[PDB]
Amino acid sequence: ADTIVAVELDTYPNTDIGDPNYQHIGINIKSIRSKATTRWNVQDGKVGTAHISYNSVAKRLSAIVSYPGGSSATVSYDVDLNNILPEWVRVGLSASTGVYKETNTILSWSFTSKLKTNSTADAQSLHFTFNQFSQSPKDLILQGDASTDSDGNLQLTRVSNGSPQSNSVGRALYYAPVHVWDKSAVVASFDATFTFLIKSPDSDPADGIAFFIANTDSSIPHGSGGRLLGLFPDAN
Amino acid sequence: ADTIVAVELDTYPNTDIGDPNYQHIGINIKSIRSKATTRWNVQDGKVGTAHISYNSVAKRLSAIVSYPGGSSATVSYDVDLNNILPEWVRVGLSASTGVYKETNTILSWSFTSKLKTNSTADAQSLHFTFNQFSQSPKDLILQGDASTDSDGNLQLTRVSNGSPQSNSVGRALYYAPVHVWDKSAVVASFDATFTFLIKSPDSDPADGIAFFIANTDSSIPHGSGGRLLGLFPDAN
Amino acid sequence: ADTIVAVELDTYPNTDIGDPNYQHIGINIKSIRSKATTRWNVQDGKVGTAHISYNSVAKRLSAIVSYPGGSSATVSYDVDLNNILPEWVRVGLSASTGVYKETNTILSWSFTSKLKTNSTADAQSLHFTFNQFSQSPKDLILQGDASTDSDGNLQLTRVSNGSPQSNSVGRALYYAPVHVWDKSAVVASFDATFTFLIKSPDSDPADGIAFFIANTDSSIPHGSGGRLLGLFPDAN
Amino acid sequence: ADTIVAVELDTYPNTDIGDPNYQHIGINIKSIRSKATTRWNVQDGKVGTAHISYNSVAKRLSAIVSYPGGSSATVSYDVDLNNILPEWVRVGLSASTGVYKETNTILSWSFTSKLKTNSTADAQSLHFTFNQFSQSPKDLILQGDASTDSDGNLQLTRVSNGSPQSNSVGRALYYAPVHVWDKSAVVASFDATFTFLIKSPDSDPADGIAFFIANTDSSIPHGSGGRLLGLFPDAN
Ligand SMILES: OC[C@H]1O[C@H](Oc2c[nH]c3ccc(Br)c(Cl)c23)[C@@H](O)[C@@H](O)[C@@H]1O
Ligand SMILES: OC[C@H]1O[C@H](Oc2c[nH]c3ccc(Br)c(Cl)c23)[C@@H](O)[C@@H](O)[C@@H]1O
Ligand SMILES: OC[C@H]1O[C@H](Oc2c[nH]c3ccc(Br)c(Cl)c23)[C@@H](O)[C@@H](O)[C@@H]1O
Ligand SMILES: OC[C@H]1O[C@H](Oc2c[nH]c3ccc(Br)c(Cl)c23)[C@@H](O)[C@@H](O)[C@@H]1O
Ligand SMILES: [Ca+2]
Ligand SMILES: [Ca+2]
Ligand SMILES: [Ca+2]
Ligand SMILES: [Ca+2]
Ligand SMILES: [Mn+2]
Ligand SMILES: [Mn+2]
Ligand SMILES: [Mn+2]
Ligand SMILES: [Mn+2]
Repeated sequence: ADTIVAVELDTYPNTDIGDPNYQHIGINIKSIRSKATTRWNVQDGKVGTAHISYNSVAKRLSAIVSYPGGSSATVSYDVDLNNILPEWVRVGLSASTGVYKETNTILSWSFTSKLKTNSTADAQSLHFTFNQFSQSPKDLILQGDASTDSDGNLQLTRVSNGSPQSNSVGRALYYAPVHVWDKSAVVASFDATFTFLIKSPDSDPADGIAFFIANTDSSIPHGSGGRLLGLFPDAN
Repeated sequence: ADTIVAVELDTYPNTDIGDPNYQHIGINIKSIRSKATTRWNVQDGKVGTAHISYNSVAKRLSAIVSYPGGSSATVSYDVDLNNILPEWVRVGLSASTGVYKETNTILSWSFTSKLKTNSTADAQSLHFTFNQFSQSPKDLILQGDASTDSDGNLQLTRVSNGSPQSNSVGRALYYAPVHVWDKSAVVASFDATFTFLIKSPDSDPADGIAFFIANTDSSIPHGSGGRLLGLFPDAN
Repeated sequence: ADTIVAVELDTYPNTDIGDPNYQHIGINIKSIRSKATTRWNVQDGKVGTAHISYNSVAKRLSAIVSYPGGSSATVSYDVDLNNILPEWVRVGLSASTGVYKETNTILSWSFTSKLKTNSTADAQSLHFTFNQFSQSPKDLILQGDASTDSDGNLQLTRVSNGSPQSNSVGRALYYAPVHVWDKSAVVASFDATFTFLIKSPDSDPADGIAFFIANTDSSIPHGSGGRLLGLFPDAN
Repeated sequence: ADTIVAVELDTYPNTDIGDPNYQHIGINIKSIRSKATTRWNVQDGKVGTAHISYNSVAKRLSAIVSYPGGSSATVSYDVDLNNILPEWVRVGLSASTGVYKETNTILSWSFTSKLKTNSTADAQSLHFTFNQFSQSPKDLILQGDASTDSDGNLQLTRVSNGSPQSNSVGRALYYAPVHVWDKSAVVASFDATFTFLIKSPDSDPADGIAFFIANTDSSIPHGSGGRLLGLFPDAN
């Protein structure tokens, strides 16, 4: 199975697999059962912004999600990612729906990775930004139902004509491998931002959006729909 | 008195004011008596590199100092800087000598600050880099004995002709105020790197180099030589 | 007198001092009488975006101004700025009104400068961004009528209560000097972006907004209102 | 055949295919017969640094190559690349040897691309840096004889044990496609830097190093050794 480090924006409480009894932001380490969560309140149809950062000295993955004029929700978790992830990863977003549904629209996405080795190189770095998406994005690996629409949004899950579809899954990974640790490595860091638009006609949205880091050859696991956010093959 | 948040590379153990019994990297919050330290071994006359990062969600100031081919020393400390620092600060380096002495040469320095407010601006940012210093650096506030030499090094303490001088103090602050928190602020971060060259003809070097963040109008306090690193007026 | 290199977004044709018979973007070298212009059509009350870039090998200052869904206006001019500007400059925006008037609102501003010397340093660099302005921006030198309003816009000229005022002048310079050439310099570059909002209740707006680079101690010259854009003391 | 825009650092004069009678930096547009060149003097065994920049408003590709303490060689050429290149490209370095030989060692490489569309997005961007190369660089497409050595240099052509080999060709492309123009595009830019080490035991080195931009699926053309720099299938 894949190796997954993820930040989930979780729109639908699944109490049987560890979700708290409310919508929440979470830190996922090799499991859908978040290691930490914070209460977060979806604002139907508004543009949200998520920020994720980490560095290998501090060893603390943090995430914060906000809406305009509104107070934010943040979460943190002490973790040494370099003992978890492989040296080379891909990064991405995913989203899913189940019996309940929502738009999982990404409006923009940026990422930065830095590796600083002893000698004293500013040793290797990657920064990408998208503030909209090309109708045919050649630098994105599109998985499952993910596509870009003609407003240049990235629609991670199916929408037929304003209307989000149930039991949909989709993921976009940046085309280049990222080098996240090395043998002669002194400090590695990353920071990602994405803005997103979650809308539902139902009183209850599902299932969420996640930012995630995985083995380079990660693909959507079998059985990963709805609650498992296209990240995991099961709920362990 | 000034408000000081600093990372010290401390070359000389002052056991009467809290230094551990070895050279050490430290985190200083409003006091010379570090809140956290880690053993570090000065390599006389080699080029060292220090990295410092922080963000306001994770709330963990970390620092790591390394030399080429060598293992590093890191330190961390959980702190909410936004409850400590003012909204606007300056950033800088300082150094001092006392009865013992060393070159406090900076070879390069970069800094990044980011403030992200709710609305969803990438709201305000500053990045500067120097990989050498102009003989007359108009974007640096030079304090005390700080000057740039004709190899374009920043000599924070006095050197007359290869030879570091005792009881010297010096500081360089970047000319622009940095905006580190706001009312509508969601996350603030910074990262600094500097490379430095500490040399002594004595068996024992003193006193150290620090990176620091202070009120914009911070200046060298009276009585801040030697052990107090040009950061503090006393040892409380 | 000051040394001025500027890109003007010129809203009002002054045919007696060289303006073409239409609103226009221009390149100004030590004179209000642009060295090059291109036709540009103000869209009353829309948000515009201007981009300016230069590097010292290519020796070609270019500028382009656009509005959403609309085609842009670009201009270029072959110039060696390093033989014109001093080694250290400040950068800024200015704006003016005269008998005719407009809002000269800046919504955001970013700038980048890079100097690469032979040895092979990435030798010195500055990047700043603002996507809104602090009610009390300590890293901006505010001149004349320039102020930030409570939406965090930078109002370069006077507006009393929705309404732009006639015979107003204002400028904002970034607080730090920029190092634009050196003796051992191989290539120097800069790029600036700003977004702006020009509105008038009159059929005819005046006078314009400019991005500009000047001696560090540049201030608004006497007699520089209206057509001279707060850049020049006269029209030579 | 491939579509090639390249900057060549050309170590060996081939007078029968248009080379001037000296080592030279050149701008190549769809042909090995440079559109512009400047005299450049290889310094055997020193570390050189090359800078390349372009933007689509100015429409002027420029390049400059320097060695430490030394004066540089620059070249420029007025070209609209967006009418030449496809919307999506890859970028890379290549090098070759023939009957004469040299090390074609890259010590570091960085690239930046920016696309700014009307609406007013900072619309899409890529920045990568390498200051050394991983023994197994998963984010580089290695072609022909290109490999990384155990000092973490990128050896574009064969070296067996200090000694550069004759009739060798090699190329490294960054793994991700770059988006260089769009339909709603206002301005596109890029800047690349690389540092390199060319050494020969012969009195006469050959053949050179190039930075290049090509269709995403570009590979080494048949018959492109020696003088054609691994860029072209012939000399037209
Ligand atoms: O989209 C929300 C949820 O929908 C499904 O679970 C159900 C939520 N309400 C139900 C009602 C009936 C049945 Br059968 C099911 Cl599986 C469900 C499943 O797809 C869950 O994974 C998902 O989290
Ligand atoms: O530079 C090292 C140290 O030198 C001075 O302290 C002394 C170290 N050895 C001594 C021996 C005698 C006397 Br008096 C003094 Cl003050 C000292 C003081 O300046 C200290 O602040 C400094 O840390
Ligand atoms: O704001 C537009 C213009 O207004 C003034 O010029 C006039 C434009 N129409 C006029 C009508 C009468 C008189 Br008096 C004047 Cl000075 C003007 C002057 O302030 C000009 O500098 C400015 O460009
Ligand atoms: O490496 C330098 C040059 O070597 C070859 O050309 C020759 C240079 N001197 C020669 C002498 C004899 C013969 Br046969 C040849 Cl092909 C050559 C060819 O490989 C050229 O493409 C290359 O530019
Ligand atoms: Ca859930
Ligand atoms: Ca001490
Ligand atoms: Ca005018
Ligand atoms: Ca040749
Ligand atoms: Mn959950
Ligand atoms: Mn100490
Ligand atoms: Mn004009
Ligand atoms: Mn040639």
